[PDB]
Amino acid sequence: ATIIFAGRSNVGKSTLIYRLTGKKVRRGKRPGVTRKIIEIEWKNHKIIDMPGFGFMMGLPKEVQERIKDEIVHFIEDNAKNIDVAVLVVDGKAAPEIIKRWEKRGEIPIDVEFYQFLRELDIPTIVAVNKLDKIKNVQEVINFLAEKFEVPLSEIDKVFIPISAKFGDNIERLKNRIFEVIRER
Ligand SMILES: Nc1nc2c(ncn2[C@@H]2O[C@H](COP(=O)(O)OP(=O)(O)O)[C@@H](O)[C@H]2O)c(=O)[nH]1
Repeated sequence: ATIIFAGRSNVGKSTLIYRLTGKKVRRGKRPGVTRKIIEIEWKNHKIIDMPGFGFMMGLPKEVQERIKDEIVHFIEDNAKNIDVAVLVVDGKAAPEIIKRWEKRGEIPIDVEFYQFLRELDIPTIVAVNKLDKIKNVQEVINFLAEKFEVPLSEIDKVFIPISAKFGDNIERLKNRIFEVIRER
């Protein structure tokens, strides 16, 4: 199966991919891949990893938009060959970023992207990372579910809190990914 990973920069996506696969990606061995899509062999499956969305110092905002366009085009073009998507979010930061963006009338990246995947009928699991920094995870997940337009009945199927840093619930996230792939 093919699994795409996506998320804003610094949410812990490359760390999560390493916890899941034992393969270090985006650590510099390969320079010039910072703004590119990479493929990872995960036993007999394939992970296609999108460059992180959003701001990164040194990354001009025009290049930021270009990257986002490239990710959109790849996922639109390969949608029929994508079995499941994992959107990695930073559980501590995401709700507060969503609130400040809505205040100024902009659509938060996380919300925009999860809703985009839904328009494409791609089953999506949200890895709510950095659980070790989150004092009320249920509250965070309930907030994100309302902003992402996720039905109450589907919250526990969609939102999986983990700590890629310490390993918390990584096996549960792996089980979910494979369960979604099979159920598909
Ligand atoms: N506290 C905490 N920090 C994390 C976790 N996962 C990743 N990080 C930290 O978040 C930063 C970015 O992680 P990285 O995997 O390089 O992010 P990416 O840009 O989304 O690939 C780092 O300093 C990681 O140590 C986590 O679960 N908990």
